[PDB]
Amino acid sequence: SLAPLRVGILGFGGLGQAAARLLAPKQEMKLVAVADRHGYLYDADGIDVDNAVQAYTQQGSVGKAKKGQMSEQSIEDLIGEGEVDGYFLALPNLPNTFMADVTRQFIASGWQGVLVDALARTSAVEQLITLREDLAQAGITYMTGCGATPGLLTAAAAIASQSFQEIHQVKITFGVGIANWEAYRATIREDIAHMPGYNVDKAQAMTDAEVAALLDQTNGILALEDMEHADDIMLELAGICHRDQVTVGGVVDTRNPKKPLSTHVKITGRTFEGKISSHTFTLGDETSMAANVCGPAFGYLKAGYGLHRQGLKGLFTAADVMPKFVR
Amino acid sequence: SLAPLRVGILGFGGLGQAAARLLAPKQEMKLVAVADRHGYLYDADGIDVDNAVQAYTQQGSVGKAKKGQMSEQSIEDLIGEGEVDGYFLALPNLPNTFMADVTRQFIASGWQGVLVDALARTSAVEQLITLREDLAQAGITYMTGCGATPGLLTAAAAIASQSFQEIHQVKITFGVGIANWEAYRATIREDIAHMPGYNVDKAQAMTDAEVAALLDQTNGILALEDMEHADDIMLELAGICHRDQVTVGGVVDTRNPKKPLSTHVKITGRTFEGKISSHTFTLGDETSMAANVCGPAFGYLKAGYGLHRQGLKGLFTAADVMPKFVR
Ligand SMILES: NC(=O)c1ccc[n+]([C@@H]2O[C@H](COP(=O)([O-])OP(=O)(O)OC[C@H]3O[C@@H](n4cnc5c(N)ncnc54)[C@H](O)[C@@H]3O)[C@@H](O)[C@H]2O)c1
Ligand SMILES: NC(=O)c1ccc[n+]([C@@H]2O[C@H](COP(=O)([O-])OP(=O)(O)OC[C@H]3O[C@@H](n4cnc5c(N)ncnc54)[C@H](O)[C@@H]3O)[C@@H](O)[C@H]2O)c1
Ligand SMILES: C[C@@H](N)[C@H](CCCCCC(=O)O)CC(=O)O
Ligand SMILES: C[C@@H](N)[C@H](CCCCCC(=O)O)CC(=O)O
Repeated sequence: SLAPLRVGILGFGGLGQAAARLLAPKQEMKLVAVADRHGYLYDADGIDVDNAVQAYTQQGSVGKAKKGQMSEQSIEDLIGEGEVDGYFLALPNLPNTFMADVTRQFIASGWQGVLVDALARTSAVEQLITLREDLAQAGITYMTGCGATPGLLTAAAAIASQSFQEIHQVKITFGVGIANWEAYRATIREDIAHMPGYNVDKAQAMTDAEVAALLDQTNGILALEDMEHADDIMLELAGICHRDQVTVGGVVDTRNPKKPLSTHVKITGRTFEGKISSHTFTLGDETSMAANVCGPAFGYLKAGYGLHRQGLKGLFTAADVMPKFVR
Repeated sequence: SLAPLRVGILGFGGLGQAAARLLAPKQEMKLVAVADRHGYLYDADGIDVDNAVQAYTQQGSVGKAKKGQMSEQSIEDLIGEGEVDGYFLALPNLPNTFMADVTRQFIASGWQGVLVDALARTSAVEQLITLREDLAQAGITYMTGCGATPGLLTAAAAIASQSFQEIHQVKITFGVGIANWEAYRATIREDIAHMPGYNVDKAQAMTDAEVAALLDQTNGILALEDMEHADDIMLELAGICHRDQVTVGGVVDTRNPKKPLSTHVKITGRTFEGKISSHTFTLGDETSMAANVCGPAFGYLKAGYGLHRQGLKGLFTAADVMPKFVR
């Protein structure tokens, strides 16, 4: 509260906006920086969040806000100008290489500090693994898969694993309730890509009408099984189990602000007594996706600052570190 | 497996013996050292666990084993002789000052490395807090409350808290099934002290007959509510909630190797959207107390080594650190 972390959000959609509302009441963390595709907003006194959302929703960028600046290289521009201790990357991974590219920008920028993502795909995370040395060398502490899943649920699994001699499966079943699907376009596009008939490239090309059409077949309900989720590699990287033992599935109701099922992770293992058993970590039906994603993200930004401060640089997952409650 | 942690166990009761069985199949960790009240056993090739248990059970000390040495200052002696990277303190906290005293021994010993306890009482932990600077200065990384509760459940709570703006309660309800109460004498004596009619001093003085008599009133079933559990201060120390928001209760069936209820922690908070909700982390009914205690203990020894290695010394709780799966 005397020396507060100055933090930025890149991307101002469902997650970016929700991140900004979540940081509003904090005293240890101050939102100084937001960027979207076409513009950015910096204010070392703290972002008027209501104004940044008004600007974004009605004029299509935060660059159109009281303090905003338009730019077709918003993040590139914001990096040089902004005195910022850590950024949350609330961005799409469209294409599957985009997060890595922005991270490359940050590496080349010379900039030092903490980065956090809520990256979902094993493949997207592997691209970030590509950069783990570069990351260390540029003096960046990078916290990857630090949302809900990956993130909170992965970390719960890493903690639960401690009871066992060998891990057998980590099963994630998530439920999401959103009032309409446009609230989290990329989240829902990235979901449709996981589906049987589809991929990343197809999902990207699809029109808002084609998405509503698909959704309409099932009354707004995406059932997703064995999705390509980075929970798998993070748990492997922590040496808890092989990625093949990690399985991620769920149900998105896109016409319903209420969760269609209780999000839970089941951790199955054999104890040193040769008994086989399962721990269950279940989320409260009234913890929203945004809460379950952005809450851990900033806890991981803080833990990441902890690590940065004792000169720890490189790539950490939600599985590797205890996030620190942000006040 | 090339460079394995050499670890010791102080105390060879229910937990100490179970610790030794748990470390048997590990390749990253080698049991080199065990101490009980009257003797100790060192063997830098690894303890024959079956022999140490035979010696203890039938001749009353591990000092009576193939390699053993009798001593009425077993731990004092074992410290000087033993090349050991980390110790698990499987000891009673009778009297409520005993853990602190042994820790003082370790401080005065000059010895460097990692210590772990499964300490249960807020008061016992406060005594260890007394020593946090001494601990740092002697070059010891000390992991306190790193069993089941405190420990695993506390850590699960710290992770679950991340979804929330404010924490309202952490409620722990534990179930324990043991075939007879003498398996974990001090555990059960420490329990009876928490009870309404009793205290530490009374519990200590009580005879094995007086304990069986008490237990016999309720057919071997201790119901315990609002116990003085260090979960409370650890969560406060991690700045997640005030100790008064943390509440620990449970049921020990002392005539039943099956859990009388499913151990769980409920974490209640308000999200940034002003919604109030609860996460639940439940343990599998076939994870034993020993598994749920010793598994996290050694995960925390390893994490503690991690911290020691980057020159981090002092007092950490299960709430402050991600334990590392031991292989
Ligand atoms: N880990 C988890 O638990 C978790 C959960 C949900 C979503 N996610 C992921 O989080 C990401 C964000 O999803 P969302 O629903 O907030 O997305 P969204 O489509 O609602 O918003 C994307 C935002 O990115 C902005 N942006 C900023 N700079 C950009 C640039 N240079 N190019 C393109 N867009 C730019 C856009 O303007 C837009 O505001 C997705 O990839 C999603 O899969 C992770
Ligand atoms: N954190 C948790 O989840 C958790 C759970 C269960 C028990 N515990 C705690 O763990 C502790 C161990 O309980 P237990 O059931 O293994 O105890 P126990 O009574 O079965 O064994 C105690 C052992 O301490 C040994 N010991 C070694 N050196 C000693 C010395 N100098 N003085 C006295 N005894 C000495 C005794 O010889 C004996 O082997 C208790 O304090 C208990 O409350 C914690
Ligand atoms: C966007 C959804 N399809 C997933 C939701 C994970 C968060 C939900 C957990 C909860 O709040 O219960 C996350 C993802 O897919 O990356
Ligand atoms: C000994 C008992 N009275 C408690 C049991 C905590 C571990 C049980 C959790 C479980 O395995 O379900 C621990 C304690 O009291 O310190």
